Amino acid sequence: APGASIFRCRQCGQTISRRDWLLPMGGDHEHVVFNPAGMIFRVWCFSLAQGLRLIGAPSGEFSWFKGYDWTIALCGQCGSHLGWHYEGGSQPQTFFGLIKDRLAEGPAD
Ligand SMILES: O=C1CC[C@H](N2C(=O)c3ccccc3C2=O)C(=O)N1
Ligand SMILES: [Zn+2]
Repeated sequence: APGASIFRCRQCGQTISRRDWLLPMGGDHEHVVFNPAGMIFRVWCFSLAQGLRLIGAPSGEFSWFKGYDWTIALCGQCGSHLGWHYEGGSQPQTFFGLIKDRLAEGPAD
């Protein structure tokens, strides 16, 4: 009965990812970053995620991960901004960077 298994959207409970899918990018699954608006994010990298809606076309502007282009990832259920999907890079080609404090962690479904 693990209690730290699944990540859900904090606002609505949509299933988003899993602890098993944490991805250590450059040696750490956690990356502390800031955007041009000065917002600090504690980003957890995941190999896979679900329940999101990726919005727009990819952009390389201000990417926190060298070689990757990003798209905003919203909760597909409630529209909460949960992070970004990264693509266009290498090893892996793609991954998700999700904002840790916008997820709730809990037992499996
Ligand atoms: O890797 C990334 C993801 C996108 C993120 N980003 C933002 O969070 C943001 C907010 C407002 C204007 C422009 C941006 C932007 O590039 C960012 O700065 N780097
Ligand atoms: Zn949600």
